Amino acid sequence: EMVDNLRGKSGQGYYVEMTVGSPPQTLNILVDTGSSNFAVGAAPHPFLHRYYQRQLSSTYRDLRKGVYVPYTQGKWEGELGTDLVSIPHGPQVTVRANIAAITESDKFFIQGSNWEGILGLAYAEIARPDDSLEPFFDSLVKQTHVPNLFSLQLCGASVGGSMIIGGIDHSLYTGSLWYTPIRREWYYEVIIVRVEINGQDLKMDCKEYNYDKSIVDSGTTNLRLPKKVFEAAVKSIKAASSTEKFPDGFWLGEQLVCWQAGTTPWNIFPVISLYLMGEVTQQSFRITILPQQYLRPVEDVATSQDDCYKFAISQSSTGTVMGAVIMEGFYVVFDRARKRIGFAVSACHVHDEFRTAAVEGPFVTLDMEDCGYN
Ligand SMILES: CCc1cn2c3c(cc(C(=O)N[C@@H](Cc4ccccc4)[C@H](O)CNCc4cccc(C(F)(F)F)c4)cc13)N(C)S(=O)(=O)CC2
Repeated sequence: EMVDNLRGKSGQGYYVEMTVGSPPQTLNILVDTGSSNFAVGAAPHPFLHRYYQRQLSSTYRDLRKGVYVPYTQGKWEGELGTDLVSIPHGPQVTVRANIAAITESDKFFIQGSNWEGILGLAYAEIARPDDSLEPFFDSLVKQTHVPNLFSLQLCGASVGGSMIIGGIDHSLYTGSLWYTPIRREWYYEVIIVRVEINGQDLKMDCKEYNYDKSIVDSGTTNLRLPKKVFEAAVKSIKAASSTEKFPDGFWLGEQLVCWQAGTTPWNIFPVISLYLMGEVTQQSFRITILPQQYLRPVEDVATSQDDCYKFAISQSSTGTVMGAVIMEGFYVVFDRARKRIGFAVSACHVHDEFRTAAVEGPFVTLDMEDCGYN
């Protein structure tokens, strides 16, 4: 019943069906582990197929307080209230939850996207206007018997996946689940201890990988890297792929790269390995990212004599973001109860006949350094 409860469009997030209000109003809601506010369109907008109509809900309560949330991409403002909320293809429960009713927005809603709101699944510490605004998942756990854990299987124009609330579905992964500690409960903050491209260590002090934090963020498309790390990674991927020369704009995500249909030279692009801090001192495991993940297909019938891609690795001034292109093809367990994130190869894993995405360990390092930036 919870399997295949996510849909989406490539590059535009993954969403789950929800209802708000009494009687229930059905909305599609983007699943975002990178923020902590539940917010829904609540006024007409050119890109909204539908919106929350507070006047039609008998259970709506105005909190008489406005709220503004600026993401990396897009921003919105709205009015806080509470109302009853369900998830038709999740646990059969009804929870009263905080809801920001979006009345104004800028570059938030996406033309043709199919979602009308966002579900911030991270912790209260980053909720706006402040941490007293209890996030949705906290309310769900407090009000029901749902275990304090959820798991995401994001699959690679239309895409799909599963959000399993309150548990782990073993049919969605193979091999072992490897856990990395949640360093601080605000974002889902983790620690990267090593980065390799084409098996070659980037050779930086490991704190650079976590400047100034590293997070797991289903609401962000790309792998985003601190400038120093980004520049080193791009240099190494360029070197690996030097049999072909792409315009500088491709590497900056400003331009597509296109090949005749069916002829994408996957083999010239390297595998990227991200080593995550283990649960035991100086131990780690790695997740390996194939080019089928970090070259994001851009669907466009106009260009359809070709396969065209955007480089889905980009620069960040706010730390590492392991976004959707990293999560796709892994089964990712947000084990809040035990303050850890689990990774396993998912049933929808990425692979060709030569290489496959992997989650593998353990690895040991002799270096005693804490890789946390703070
Ligand atoms: C999913 C649309 C999309 C496409 N991109 C990008 C993008 C960043 C976001 C992003 O900011 N995602 C938000 C949620 C979201 C926003 C707009 C549309 C859909 C989803 C995440 O919440 C960001 N998580 C970290 C963060 C940053 C600032 C403030 C907050 C907080 F906590 F909400 F205040 C969280 C979405 C997106 N990048 C700039 S990018 O490098 O991945 C390339 C393109």
